Order: sequence, then C-alpha cells, then structure tokens
Amino acid sequence: DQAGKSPAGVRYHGGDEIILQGFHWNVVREAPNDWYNILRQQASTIAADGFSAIWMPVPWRDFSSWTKSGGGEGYFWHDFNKNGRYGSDAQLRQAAGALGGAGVKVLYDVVPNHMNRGYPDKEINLPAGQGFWRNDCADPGNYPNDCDDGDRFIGGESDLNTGHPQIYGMFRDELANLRSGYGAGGFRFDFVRGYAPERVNSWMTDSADSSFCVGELWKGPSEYPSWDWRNTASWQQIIKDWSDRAKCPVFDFALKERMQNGSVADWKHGLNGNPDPRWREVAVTFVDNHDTGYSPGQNGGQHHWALQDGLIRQAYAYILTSPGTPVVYWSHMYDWGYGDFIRQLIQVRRTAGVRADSAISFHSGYSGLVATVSGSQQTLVVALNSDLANPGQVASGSFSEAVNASNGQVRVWRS
Ligand SMILES: OC[C@H]1O[C@H](O[C@H]2[C@H](O)[C@@H](O)[C@@H](O[C@H]3[C@H](O)[C@@H](O)[C@@H](O)O[C@@H]3CO)O[C@@H]2CO)[C@H](O)[C@@H](O)[C@@H]1O
Ligand SMILES: [Ca+2]
Ligand SMILES: [Ca+2]
Repeated sequence: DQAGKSPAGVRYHGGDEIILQGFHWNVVREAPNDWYNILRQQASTIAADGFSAIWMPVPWRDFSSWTKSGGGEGYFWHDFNKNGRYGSDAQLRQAAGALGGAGVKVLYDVVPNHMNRGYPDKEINLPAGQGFWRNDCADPGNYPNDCDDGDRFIGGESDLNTGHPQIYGMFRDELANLRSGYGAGGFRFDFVRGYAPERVNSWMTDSADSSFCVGELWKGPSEYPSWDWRNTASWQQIIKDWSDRAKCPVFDFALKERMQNGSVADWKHGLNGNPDPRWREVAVTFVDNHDTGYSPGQNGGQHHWALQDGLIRQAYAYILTSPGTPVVYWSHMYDWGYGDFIRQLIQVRRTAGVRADSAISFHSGYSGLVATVSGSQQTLVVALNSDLANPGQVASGSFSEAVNASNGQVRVWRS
C-alpha cells in the first residue's frame, strides 16, 4: 500500500486504493442496531475480496424521521455521539479495529453542511444570533450568503456556518477524534456544494493531512448562474475545479452522467478517461451509491439515478480496469450476486498494476468501448459491448484472456 499525495498535492493516498462502500440506504432498517457487528464479522472477507479501504456510514447518531419515508441514515445527525442506528460506540470501535487489522483502511462519511437543529435531546446546542447558522443572515435563495459560503440543504434552516471559527473548529476536532479513537484512514465529505472547497483542504491539513479524502460534488452546469463559467462547462471541469481547491479526490460524476445519459462508447468522457494524468488521477469512480442506486428494503431505497441491470457488469469492468480510484457498492458486491465477477476484476486490476494515473487510450473502429490501459505490470485491452474480435486488432504484443462474461459483452485481455 503506497501512501503519498499526487504531484499536485491531492490526497489520493498513493493512487492505489480500491474502495468498498460499506453500506446501503436501508441498513438502519434492514439490520437494526447491528451493522457494525456485521462489518466486524465480515472484515476478513472484505479484505480477502481485495479491498484496500471501506467507506463507512456517517458515524454521528441520527434519529430523524420523515414521510416515501426515511430517516436515521446519518445525513441528519444531531450530535457526534456514536451510539446511533448502525450500532454502539463500542461496536464501531470493534468493527474499525477488525477492518484495520485485516488491512482495510476505514473512511468515514462526514456531513459538515447541516445538522438536525430541531432534535430535542442532543449534545450540540447552537443558539441563534451568534453567526453559527446560515439563516442568522438573510437567506434569499439557494446560493452563498453572509453566514454560509456555499449552497444550502433544501430550505437551509439547518445549514451551519462552517466558516465560523467555533464551527470550523468543532469539525476539525471531530475529524481528529475519528482518527485517534475510531481508526479513520480518511474521510468522504458529503454535499460539498454546501461549503467552500478550501475548507476541506484546511480540515484535512489540520487533522489528517496524509489521509485519503474524497468529496461528493453533484451539481450540473445548469445549476450555476448565467455569469458563472461553470454554467457552460463540462461536468469534468466542474468537479476538477473542486478537487483543485480542496486538494481532495472527487467522485467522478462526469462518468456517472455519461453512464446514465450516453452510450457505452461515451464513457470515455468521464474524468477518469482524461489524457492529462493530473485530471484523471483525482477521479473516484463508481457505478451507484446509496443515493443514485437501489437498495434492498423499503421503496427499493432512493434510486435517484440508477444504472440499469444490463450495464452493471460492463460498468464495473470499466471502472475496475481503468484509471481513477474505483468504488464498489455494497449491494452489488454482497446482496445482488455480482461479487464473484467483481472479485475477478479486482484481481485483474491488482495483477496488472492499474493505478489512478495509469494511461488509457480509446480505440475508434468498433462498436461499444475499446480501451488499452497501461498498468505498472501489464497492459490491458478492454472491450465492452463491442464487436472487437481479438486484442491484436487494437494492440501490439502477446495477450491472454482474463475476463469473458455476458456473452462477450465484457472482455478483458492482459499482456
Ligand atoms: O420542512 C423543511 C424541513 O424538511 C426537509 O428536510 C427533510 C427532507 O425533506 C427529506 O427528504 C430528508 O432528506 C434526506 C434526503 O432525502 C436523502 O437523499 C439524504 O440526502 O439525507 C437527507 C437527510 O436525511 O430529511 C430532511 C430532514 O429531515 C427540508 O429539506 C428542510 O427545509 C427541512 O429539513
Ligand atoms: Ca494507498
Ligand atoms: Ca451550506
């Protein structure tokens, strides 16, 4: 496991991570108060499946409830107490210790933008009129105001002023607490449109400078004002600009947008396919998460932007053979039966030595997506939904078949 920042100082922890999203949306309802126990028991299996890191649910307790129905998942926490719906503080420490002991770095989901301001019994009670809250200042719409230098969550009545020195320091100290007491090897920053990217750089510099980070910026060009250069920019440009300012990797919503809206051939326009290594190496690729994808249980989860089942194998083959840093969704791996396929592709990635900055070339004469990827140990030829017949049509050298699935719709060959 290589540590180390990128040539531009971005915290991609060596560029060699393979991440498991270690939950789905309905965990708090499908395994009440038992998820940490489950992760502890599964730690050795997760490691044996080839993951170097696990993205943990928000560890701050959330007893919210709304009505579709939901609540409790961590994105409306009321304080930092760890005795929440995933399990107790003691069980969290045991799970994090088991995962670390198995070689799996623990990444915590953290939610600085807002909190359950209205919850009756909590340990953090911030009054009005002292600058702690976005709506201490005039709030005319979903854009920065004098108490919140980013966007707001829905109505904004629970957005925190993360730039207030007291609030900044509260989160700084809690990140340090997760590192010292809960085994954190990094963090996933939620809703990063809600606050300044430079504040993520500051928090990481203060409390976890050598750790892995990733931010979730889900905001299309249409959501920016007419006079903002991002209104006419690509999805790639928008997320790359965030990464530059946070010095953090960023979820590849450019790739996700092409997977949802474009053809398979168009998947080459994700951030992770960019020919500039400073661009593609900061991409954190994924197929679905707890928000975009389905989950087992009530209402099938959120499924706000889910990839159809006819493309799931192709999408995992792409992200696991290509540059950027890939994330595997719990439910594909361990609920819905794609685990053996994903296990095989993780082994292919590791055997080939594909890393976040590996070169990737796209080839034009065929249907679907045809790519050659230069790993540190092997070259891969990847053909997805393609009429490519054999790797010698597009690459020099001697190749052996590594993957052949879905009636040849997923094929990978290796040097
Ligand atoms: O009446 C205003 C009050 O209610 C609303 O907040 C609730 C949302 O309506 C509700 O959807 C849910 O939000 C969750 C998201 O659906 C989910 O995708 C994920 O991001 O976690 C969210 C938080 O759990 O819960 C919130 C808060 O209970 C309204 O947005 C606000 O003006 C205010 O909270
Ligand atoms: Ca690493
Ligand atoms: Ca905000």
